[PDB]
Amino acid sequence: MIAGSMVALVTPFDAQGRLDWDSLAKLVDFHLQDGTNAIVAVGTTGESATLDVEEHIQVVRRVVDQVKGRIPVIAGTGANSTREAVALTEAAKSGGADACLLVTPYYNKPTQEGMYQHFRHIAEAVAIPQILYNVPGRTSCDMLPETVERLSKVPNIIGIKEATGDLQRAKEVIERVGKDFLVYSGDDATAVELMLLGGKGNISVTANVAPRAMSDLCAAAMRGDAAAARAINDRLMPLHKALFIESNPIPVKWALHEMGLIPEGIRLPLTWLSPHCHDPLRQAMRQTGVLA
Amino acid sequence: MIAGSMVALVTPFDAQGRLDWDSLAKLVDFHLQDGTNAIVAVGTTGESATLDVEEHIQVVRRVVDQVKGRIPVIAGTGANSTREAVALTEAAKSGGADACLLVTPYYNKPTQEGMYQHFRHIAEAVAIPQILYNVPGRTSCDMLPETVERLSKVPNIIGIKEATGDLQRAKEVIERVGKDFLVYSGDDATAVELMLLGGKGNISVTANVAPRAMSDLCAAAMRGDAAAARAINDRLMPLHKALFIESNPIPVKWALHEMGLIPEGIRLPLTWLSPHCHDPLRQAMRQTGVLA
Repeated sequence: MIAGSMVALVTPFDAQGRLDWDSLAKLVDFHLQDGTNAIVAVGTTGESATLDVEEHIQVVRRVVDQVKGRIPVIAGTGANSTREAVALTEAAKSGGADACLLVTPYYNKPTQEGMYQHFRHIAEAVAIPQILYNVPGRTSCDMLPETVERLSKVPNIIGIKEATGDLQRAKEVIERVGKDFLVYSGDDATAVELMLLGGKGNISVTANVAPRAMSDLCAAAMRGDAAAARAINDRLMPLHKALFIESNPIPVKWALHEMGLIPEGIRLPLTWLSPHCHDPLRQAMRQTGVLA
Repeated sequence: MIAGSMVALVTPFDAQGRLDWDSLAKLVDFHLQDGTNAIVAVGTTGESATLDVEEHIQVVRRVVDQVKGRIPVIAGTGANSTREAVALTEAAKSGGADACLLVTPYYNKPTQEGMYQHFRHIAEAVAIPQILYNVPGRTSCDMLPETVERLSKVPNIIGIKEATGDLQRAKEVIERVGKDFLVYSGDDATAVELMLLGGKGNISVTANVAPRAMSDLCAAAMRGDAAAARAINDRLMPLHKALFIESNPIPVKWALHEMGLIPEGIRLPLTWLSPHCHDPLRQAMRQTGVLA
């Protein structure tokens, strides 16, 4: 029920660092108008690591407030402390969010078993749908398909955001879980193929700068237009690459500022897109029709 | 001064989840007696991830207090946010810490330029020696040697904890940094050689169960008495591997509980040592003379 083009929404800051309510509103109208199937506020792209417990609910509120029930609002709520996690989920719930995206405990290095008991605890604790998040390249830990399987049998856990970008890991998670457990792509470049395999959506980053095209990609890939889907993806590959030319979301913000959607403001330890990367990404945005 | 065998202290929890101040006192006493040179309170081994902010200071203070200043107290205060990094550090400085160990930002994966800006700021906001801690095995982020040279030259940044376990790196670093900057070991397996190369200490995990042997080992090494340094390191090798038979600090906690020093107690997501790994570890503590 939550599927398709989903935006891992960035979170606007002004040159000084403060949040820009003016810009969030626009981003939301942009994706609203352009047809994104769901918004994911306060995720990795939303710079979830550098927001106040207070800044994180405020953000969810004013997004939920504006969507106004039209499409699903998903809140990033994962901590690597289980208690810090229930805290954030509780907050996102009491924010009006519709579901939560929870990333596996980072830095921490949990065992598969610890990962399991971590997630059930949270699913038990906060009555709100929850979507797992596997992304080893950032976590340094990894939720084996064997564990996702166990998890899928828990009440309010209804999906996973699989971000290895490994298409066999997908061909496996999908094969292990029921059809009512949804597997999402967390890697834009290969999100088209994962959907062709039985995937139901792409929590995307590209979608920040080209939301319409991403709906088109997701729709065709979900019907079965394998030739149509890959043709769209092929058309967007230069962009998927460019959006990750330096750690995310550094690239996608540069993009959005260039489209005049967000100010030039990104919190440390993240920096603004270094000068080298500007013309390879400005050209991509052009080569792919989001910039003139 | 800060050098030699430094224990990365575990922070004990009773069966229900609370902090056992008795046991923390016992551990301190234990290291204080068997020859430890310093204490890294509330670090990765200290299970910082799952600690409260209040719980954080409540210990660094308690240990300092109990140390009577006989030995330096290094507090972990690294966060993946520049802001709480500065906050946590302001705390350790108030609690009475003598210097801080800060991990390179985990999960958000900075730019090298970002790391530099990260640490530099923190160094100008809190007057207190700082020790850089590098560990891509956990942070999905590697602070190159260029970035290290660059930071070594910042006023109250006095060293680095190097975990890569790659000796060639901690040979390029010693080369690049001054005579006054201090390189410490992160990897317990390779610490000895890092010191033979010009290292100044080992921020040890094994030292938890075997502080006295580690003191010795560091002495031999920093004297250039490789002959002896290695003799000890071999009789500890069984230990060095066993204590990571499962993510730190899950194993070392268990061993500590086995010696009668700390209660069974570890916070979620971390779990208790899987039965699986009980014979393997227990045997090592025997091979090693910490248990008969």
